[PDB]
Parts: sequence; structure tokens; C-alpha cells
Amino acid sequence: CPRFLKVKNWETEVVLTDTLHLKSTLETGCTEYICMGSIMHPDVATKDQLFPLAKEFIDQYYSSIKRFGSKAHMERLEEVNKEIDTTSTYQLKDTELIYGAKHAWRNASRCVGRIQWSKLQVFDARDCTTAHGMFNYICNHVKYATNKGNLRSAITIFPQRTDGKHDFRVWNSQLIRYAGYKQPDGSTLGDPANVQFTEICIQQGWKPPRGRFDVLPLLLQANGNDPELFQIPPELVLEVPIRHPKFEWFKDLGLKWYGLPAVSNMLLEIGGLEFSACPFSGWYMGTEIGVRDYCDNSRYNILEEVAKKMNLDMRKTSSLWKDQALVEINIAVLYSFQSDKVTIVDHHSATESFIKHMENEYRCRGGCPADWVWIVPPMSGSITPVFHQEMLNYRLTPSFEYQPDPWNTHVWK
Amino acid sequence: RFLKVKNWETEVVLTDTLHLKSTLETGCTEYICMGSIMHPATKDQLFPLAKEFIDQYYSSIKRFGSKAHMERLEEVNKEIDTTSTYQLKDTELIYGAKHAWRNASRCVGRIQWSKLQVFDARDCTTAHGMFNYICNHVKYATNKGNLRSAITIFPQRTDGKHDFRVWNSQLIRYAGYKQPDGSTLGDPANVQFTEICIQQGWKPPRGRFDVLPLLLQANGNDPELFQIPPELVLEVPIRHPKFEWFKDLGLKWYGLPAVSNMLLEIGGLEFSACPFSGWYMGTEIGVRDYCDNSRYNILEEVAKKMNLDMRKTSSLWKDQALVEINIAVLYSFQSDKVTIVDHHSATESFIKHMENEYRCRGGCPADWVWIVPPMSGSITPVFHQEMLNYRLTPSFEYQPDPWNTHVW
Ligand code: HEM
Ligand code: HEM
Ligand SMILES: CNCc1cc(OCc2ccc3ccc(N)nc3c2)ccc1Cl
Ligand SMILES: CNCc1cc(OCc2ccc3ccc(N)nc3c2)ccc1Cl
Ligand SMILES: CNCc1cc(OCc2ccc3ccc(N)nc3c2)ccc1Cl
Ligand SMILES: C[C@H](O)[C@H](O)[C@H]1CNc2nc(N)[nH]c(=O)c2N1
Ligand SMILES: C[C@H](O)[C@H](O)[C@H]1CNc2nc(N)[nH]c(=O)c2N1
Ligand SMILES: [Zn+2]
Repeated sequence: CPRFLKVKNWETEVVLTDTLHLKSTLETGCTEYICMGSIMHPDVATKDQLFPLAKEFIDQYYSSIKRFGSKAHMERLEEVNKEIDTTSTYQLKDTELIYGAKHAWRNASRCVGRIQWSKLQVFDARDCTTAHGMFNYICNHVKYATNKGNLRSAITIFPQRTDGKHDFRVWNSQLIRYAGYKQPDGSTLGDPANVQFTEICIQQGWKPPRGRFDVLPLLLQANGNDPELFQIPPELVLEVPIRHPKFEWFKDLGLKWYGLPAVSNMLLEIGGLEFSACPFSGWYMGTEIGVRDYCDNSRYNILEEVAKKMNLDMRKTSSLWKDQALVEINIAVLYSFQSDKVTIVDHHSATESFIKHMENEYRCRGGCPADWVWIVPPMSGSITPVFHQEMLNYRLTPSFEYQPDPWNTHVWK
Repeated sequence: RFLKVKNWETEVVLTDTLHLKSTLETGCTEYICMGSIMHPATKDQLFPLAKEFIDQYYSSIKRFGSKAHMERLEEVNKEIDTTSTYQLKDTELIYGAKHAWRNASRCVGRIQWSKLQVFDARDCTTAHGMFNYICNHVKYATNKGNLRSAITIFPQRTDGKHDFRVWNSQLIRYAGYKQPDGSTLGDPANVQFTEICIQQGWKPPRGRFDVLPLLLQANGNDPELFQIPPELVLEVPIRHPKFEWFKDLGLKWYGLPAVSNMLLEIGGLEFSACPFSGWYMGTEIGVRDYCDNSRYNILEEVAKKMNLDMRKTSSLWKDQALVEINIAVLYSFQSDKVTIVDHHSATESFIKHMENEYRCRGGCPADWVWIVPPMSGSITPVFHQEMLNYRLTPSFEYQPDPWNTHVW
């Protein structure tokens, strides 16, 4: 690996120099002969595996607080070592936990929202023992993060993995999502993405309202036990009815969405420690709802209905009727959130902020790992500045990682 | 190993074995992906490259290991020994040119790969000869609007001091002019090339869409200027099917996209002048050419005529204007019966092409970053298609601009 790797912006001619890649920890999946940049996804640490992972993290932490090589640094190293030696694991200090969580976000190459990384409220839920306790922590998280529409980024962190048979897990993929129901005739009601999870909830005892926008219950697993169902207090779930500034008929589509995007199925890795339940939330970029949630064929798939209402010629693709409807839908989403004073960011503002963030990171940190395939928005790509920005992708730790869905691995008791 | 790629929308999974054949580098390493970086002989080097290519040729016509196959290898070997290079057969030239297109990871139009008219120009010696070959190419490929894919191949590189080069980046392009007030008239992408033409004696009309002259270099000599006969240059006035004011913008574009600055590599041989052409995907013009900030940059003017609220970004005024411009481009070419493909139709065809290639070839190298259209990405099927990118030869490669190398 070369000491200096350069990236260029082809629109501004700005050249940046990356050295941070030398701190790359894990493999990307690519090789000299193949690139897997468009691949979506390309038993515990032993004592001997855990020692150097912990030291690497503690070193990084003490370097960050300008106490590298200090007596406190060396004493922390020794304490962590003795703890691994005598218990096969260790506990993070609160300061370290907070630092680790912020940096997993700072390191998330797929996240366009990272200019905000240092403003993250960290809830330490490592004292939690039961699903009811998990429910309590999650409600408080939702309430704090929602903040009556003035959304605040936050993460709640449950106890780390021990032997792998006592995992805490949130079975939901996000804390707030809508049910999907497969009909006998093959049609789907609600969100098709969530059919499998919905079916699991029903089997566990959930009585479904069988509507188009039914907020799913929480399915929560503590200490490796069977998961338990809970209903999120509806007053904690902020939603926005979707309407359009010009088209009065748009509201008649009956669309709405929830305000808080809160991903709950990822694993947080800090210093070799694994936090299998670490739900975190920010605020939406409009295209996540307007393009993906609403217009993906495998989701709500509303393009045709909207186009019809718009009286477009839908006979030839070259009329660009889909593209035309897509913009109006995204206009409606942004307008509806802003009107209800619920935090949201459009794709232009978000990508422009990210470019500034990336340049700042290159200058203060020596780089900023970024996944172009994910950073570039799903509409109007080249009229956003990120399209023209060369990026380097690599994996730094602390990190957020994918993990298998818990129903595929759980040992039912 | 066998690698799998999945389409997350259709759930179709394909298995790639073809990547096992690649020997050129991608630019990535195990620790760093460079997927979004734009640009990441001797007798001893030459023969194994030649052999590799002759082998796949003879395999392709199902005569691998035949007497003819063996004879060709010996013929090539002797030829490299006695001349330090070799010459391809016409059949090989055609096979190699089609496969370079077939292997072009970044090209969404590859479903057409085997329909390519190959013009052998290896007997060319002067810039006048190059001009002639290029006029014939343009006339054939244009075909009164019924565009036909073609490539014209000029003599291969020898010592590197006698390169044939087309200095233009495309055969047909519009000039760009720096203005006293610091602004730019015409295409800003071509300001530097335009200046060179002017210095070499071209008399500029100084308009917004002046077709550039050809600047052609033969056998390493200084390049010479030629004017493409205007009757050979097919153009399309851009209008909109609903907005009658759109024509008043005075926009036009040329029908024939003919990239002339790449290098074609076949069997270790290097063809530094190999202009090739197909037909346009609408977004190439309507999104990139017209709406890139560093290009014609017309979003603002259009959004004005649409009387959009351009005060906040979240009104999506840029996105709205962008769609209308691309509607206009497609409508204009179609009305004038000039071949063009929209990004929906094109990406659909590419998905079908991929299926074909996995079935008959064991894979298809594809660069998602380039294949996904610059607008409406996720409502096209390629956005949801996992791709594997790897480099196969014969190939088209980038090369430096000749004005950064040429001694006059
Ligand atoms: C504050 C406002 C934020 C915005 C606007 C934002 C924006 C985004 C967007 C648009 C994506 C792509 C989503 C998709 O297509 O599925 C994404 C991905 C991601 N975000 Fe952020 N985000 C924000 C906050 C956060 C926070 C607080 C965290 C963690 C503490 C985070 C971590 C991640 C990670 C790990 C991914 C990649 C997930 C994956 O690979 O599936 N983001 N972000
Ligand atoms: C026949 C209709 C064709 C269509 C619709 C088409 C479409 C496209 C498009 C839209 C691009 C992206 C260009 C950009 O964004 O700058 C591209 C790239 C490319 N095409 Fe095709 N193409 C066609 C024919 C051809 C032919 C005939 C060749 C060569 C014989 C070819 C070779 C390439 C190569 C090498 C690239 C990548 C250029 C680079 O890496 O900079 N294409 N194609
Ligand atoms: C379901 N699509 C894949 C996937 C995406 C995931 O995250 C998307 C994601 C993650 C964090 C976000 C934070 C803020 C925001 N506005 N969107 C965000 C979107 C997480 C797990 C999986 Cl498996
Ligand atoms: C420049 N030629 C010298 C040279 C010849 C080489 O092989 C020549 C040659 C000739 C005939 C062949 C027939 C079949 C075969 N498999 N290899 C064959 C190889 C290999 C390397 C070099 Cl460097
Ligand atoms: C200028 N953008 C990068 C670049 C693109 C190039 O070619 C784009 C290209 C190549 C072949 C094409 C064939 C058909 C078509 N419609 N577009 C096509 C577009 C060549 C050199 C460079 Cl440096
Ligand atoms: C930085 C990035 O690689 C660069 O802007 C690429 C992105 N994708 C592209 N895709 C196509 N088809 N053409 C391009 O010129 C580019 N530019
Ligand atoms: C196949 C491809 O990797 C997949 O569709 C990716 C493309 N880019 C994406 N980008 C974002 N932000 N989110 C996504 O889900 C995807 N999906
Ligand atoms: Zn890669």
C-alpha cells in the first residue's frame, strides 16, 4: 500500500490526499483482480484474539484525548489486559463507550450524514437484563430522539456478547416500521419489505390490524432468551401525512410515513467487543422515503398511481413518466415534513454537506472512507456534488457491521 | 472460486466463473476499494500476450489446438523474432475489436457488441488518409439517422515515436471559448482543445455550437487540421413536446457519439487511434452534457422558463428541470428519426445482456458506478443489480492527451 492515495473531484478539480487508509483493519472483498464495490454484503473472540484488538482501541482512544503514552494510558492497558486474562473479556469505561459509538458512525463509509457524527447522544443500557427493560430503554430513546419533531441523533447500547448464547437482540430491522401482509391472491398490503418479520410477530401472538400503515410491535431478546413482544406507545410514534404543495389530489393517496429512522439490526464493534443490540437513529434524507420506500417496485410501488393522477402518457418509457412522477413524490415528502416541522434533509443539501465534511476529514484526519455506490442518492445522481467526487472505501474500527437475522440463528428454549 | 451476484429486486442470482480468466489489475486491494476512481512492449512480453489472444480466438471458432491454431502461433512467434512485433489477420482484428467492446465494463450498451462494423485502416500513412477514413466512418455510421455501430482502426504503435492519434476526444464536438469576462461560450470541456485548433490556424466562428475541426496525427508527425464536410454532420434541434418556449433556448446536439481518444489493445498490440461510435443514451446529452456544472450548465435557464421557485434546494427545482430537459432530448431525436435510447430501455437491455453473458460466457464484467444512469438511478433495474468488475483483454484503455506528450 502506497503512503499517499489521491482522490479527485472532476467538477471542481480539487485534489485530496488520503493517508488514513493505512489504518485499514479488515478486508473489503475486493482484490487486485476484482472489485466488489457493488456487492451489498461481501462463536466469540478468544483471549489471544481479543488482546491486540483491545490495545488497538485503547491506544486510539488515548491518542484522541492527547494522553498517548501517559500513566493513565499504560494503567488502562494493564487493567484491560488483566481483565481479559482472568475473565476472557473486558468492560469499556463510559468515556470509551461514547468515543467508540461516535467513531463507528464517523467510520460508516455508507453514511452521507456523517457531518453530524460528533453530535450523538449515547445511552448506556449495559445494565439491562430483561426484554421489558429493553422496552423501557427503547421508549426513552424514541422519545428523546423524536423531540417533538426537532430530531436528535442517538444510540442505545445493550450488553455486549459473552459466549454467543446470551445475545441481546432487537429482532426488528428498525424500531419503527410498517407491517406487510401477503394476501391469498398474491397481492401485498402494507410494506412488502416487512412481510417475513410481520409473519413472525403474528406467530408470537401479535394481533394485526391488517392496514396499510400498521406500526409493528417491538420484538426484543434479552440475554439469549426467547424474544418478547411489546407495543410502542402510539404517542411516541411521530408520523407525517404526505401532501403536495400544488397537487391537491396527492393527499387523497392516503400516504404517510414515520419521522424517526432508527436502525436496530446492526452490530457495533468496539475494541473487539461486540454489541449485538445497539439501535441508533438520526433523521431522514427525503429520497429514502420518496424514492426507495415509495417507488421501489418491491416496496410501496406508487409510481403508476401517481403518474395516472398526473395524467402522464404511460405508454412509452421515453416519455419519462416515471422520472416525472418520482420528482413530484419527493417534492411532496420534503414539503410535508417541513410543513409539520419534522427534521428532514433534501439530497442536494445533504450531499453538499457531506462534501464539506469529507474535505474537513481529509484535512484533520488524513482521510474519509466513503462508499460511492451508497453515498450517491438514488435520484438525480450527477446533479449532486458527490457524483463527481472520487472516493476511497476501506474499513476502520470501531464500526457498524451487518449480522444475520436472529430468527435464523436463535435456539428456541 | 465461483462468485455469486444477486439482483435485490428480482432475487435472481447469477454465478460468475469468467472473472477467473482476468489477468489485468482493477486498482483495488484487499484493504482498499477504488471502484469510484476514474483512472486508477518487448518480444518477451509480447508473445505470451499474443498467444493468450490467438488461443482465445481459436477457441472461439472451436478450432483450439488445431493445425491452423498451431501454425498461427509459430507464424506469430517467428514474426515477433524477426520484426519485434506482429500483424493480426483481418479475422483476428474484427474478433478483437468486438471483444474489446464486449469486455468494456463501463458500457451499458453491450447487448449490441457483436454488431460492429470494423474498418481496417492499418494501411494508412498520412493525416489526409486518416481524414478520408474518418469521413467514410462518419457517413456509414450516421446512415441518415439510422445509426450503425462502427470502429475504424489505424496502424498499431511501433516504437512509440510514430503514433497515430486523433487529437479530438470525439469525432464530432462543439468548441468552447474563454470570454474576457471570465465566462465560457460553448462547451467548457473543449476549451483547451479549441485553443490548440485556433493556434494551429483554425478560424473560429465563436458560436455556442461550432463543430470542431479534426486534428489528426499520423506516424508521430505534427497533427493537421481538417473540416468535416457539413453534410456529414447530422444535428438535432432540441424542442419540447409541451413547452413551446423550449426551442427558443436555441439548443441542439449532434447525432453521432464517436469516441476517438481511447486506446484499443489486442494481443499485446496497441492501437492508439481507433475512433468508434454507436448511438446515444438520452442522459448522456440531457443530464451530463447540458446539466453538469462544468458543461453547458443550463438548469438555471430552464427552471426560470418553467417559473420554478429556485430559492430553496428542497423545492427540487433542479430535479424538475432536469427531467423536462431529458424529455426534450428524447422527443427531439425521435421526431427526427435519429437513433437514441432512453435510460429505462437501455438498462433493461443491459440486464438481459448480463443474463445472456452469464449463460453463454460464465459472466459479464460490469462497473456499477458507470452503468447506473446519472438520473433516476433506483427506478432503473441496474441500480439493484450486483455487479462484479474485472478487466478482460482485448480492451479499450485510457491514454494521455497527445498534447502532453508530443514534441513538435
Ligand atoms: C443525522 C442524520 C443522518 C442522515 C441524514 C443519514 C443518512 C444516511 C443515508 C441516506 C444512508 C443510506 C440509507 C439507505 O439507503 O439504506 C445512511 C446509511 C448509514 N448510516 Fe447514516 N444518517 C444519519 C445518521 C446516522 C447515525 C446517527 C448513524 C449511527 C450512529 C448512522 C449510521 C449509518 C450506517 C452504519 C449506514 C450504512 C447502513 C448499511 O450499510 O446498511 N447514520 N445514512
Ligand atoms: C450502440 C450503442 C451504444 C450505447 C447506447 C452505449 C452506451 C454507453 C454509455 C451511456 C456509456 C457511458 C458514457 C459516459 O458516461 O461518458 C458508455 C461507455 C462506454 N462505451 Fe458504450 N455505447 C454504445 C456503443 C459502444 C461501442 C460501439 C463501443 C466500442 C466499440 C462502446 C464502448 C464503450 C466504452 C469503452 C465505454 C467506457 C468509456 C470510458 O471508460 O471512459 N460503446 N457506453
Ligand atoms: C434494508 N437495507 C439494508 C440495510 C440498511 C440499513 O441501514 C440503512 C440506514 C441506516 C442508518 C440510517 C440513519 C439515518 C437515516 N436517515 N437513514 C439510515 C438508513 C441497515 C441494515 C440493512 Cl440490512
Ligand atoms: C519472441 N518469441 C520468443 C518466445 C517464444 C515462445 O514460444 C513460441 C511458441 C511457438 C509455437 C507454440 C505452439 C504452441 C504453444 N503452446 N506454444 C508455442 C510457443 C515463448 C516465449 C518467447 Cl519470449
Ligand atoms: C469524459 N468522460 C470520461 C471519458 C469517457 C469516454 O467515453 C464515453 C463513451 C464511450 C463510448 C460511447 C459509445 C456510445 C455512446 N452513446 N456513448 C459513449 C460514451 C472516453 C474518454 C473519457 Cl476520459
Ligand atoms: C467520481 C466518479 O467516478 C465519476 O464522477 C464518474 C461517476 N460515474 C460515471 N458514470 C458514467 N456513465 N460516466 C461518468 O463520467 C461517470 N463519472
Ligand atoms: C446492487 C447495489 O449494490 C444495491 O442496489 C445498492 C445500490 N446503492 C444503494 N445505496 C443506498 N444508499 N442504499 C441502498 O440500498 C443501495 N442499494
Ligand atoms: Zn473495489
